[PDB]
Amino acid sequence: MRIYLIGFMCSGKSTVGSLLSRSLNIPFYDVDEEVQKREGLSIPQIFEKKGEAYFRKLEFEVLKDLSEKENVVISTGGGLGANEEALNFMKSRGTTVFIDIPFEVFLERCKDSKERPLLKRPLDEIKNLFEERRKIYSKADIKVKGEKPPEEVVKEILLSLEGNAL
Repeated sequence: MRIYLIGFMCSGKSTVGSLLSRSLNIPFYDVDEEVQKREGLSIPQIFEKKGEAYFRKLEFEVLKDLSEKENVVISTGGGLGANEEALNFMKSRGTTVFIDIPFEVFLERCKDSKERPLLKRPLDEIKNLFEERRKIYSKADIKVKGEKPPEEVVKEILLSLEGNAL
């Protein structure tokens, strides 16, 4: 079984993913972390040395490679999860799970590429992107409330997975 976690960077994908993989006895992997370890460069460092196109294509490649495993929980980056092609690929391999957080939570927890708190960046700079990426995230097989503590979100996912895929 392949389980994909999608949503904004500050939605707890990585943490919930680990807890989830532990309760299902399957390995956990985070695309961005794998992309960096493979290139030996930080994400920022990546679109610098190499263009972003090279990064956007790299993370998709990494996603596919990770998806060779039949049992695994894979957390995705903000953009990758908002990539419909990558999202459709994910559905053809397993269950996609959108850990949804409201705009106010996003604003207080997330940061931009320069690690600056979004709560201090101009609003118009990120409101449209949040609204648009969320429209793609919503296309997920399963959607759970990510405002809750990580352990509670895991129970939500498990309960959803249980009544599922019969």
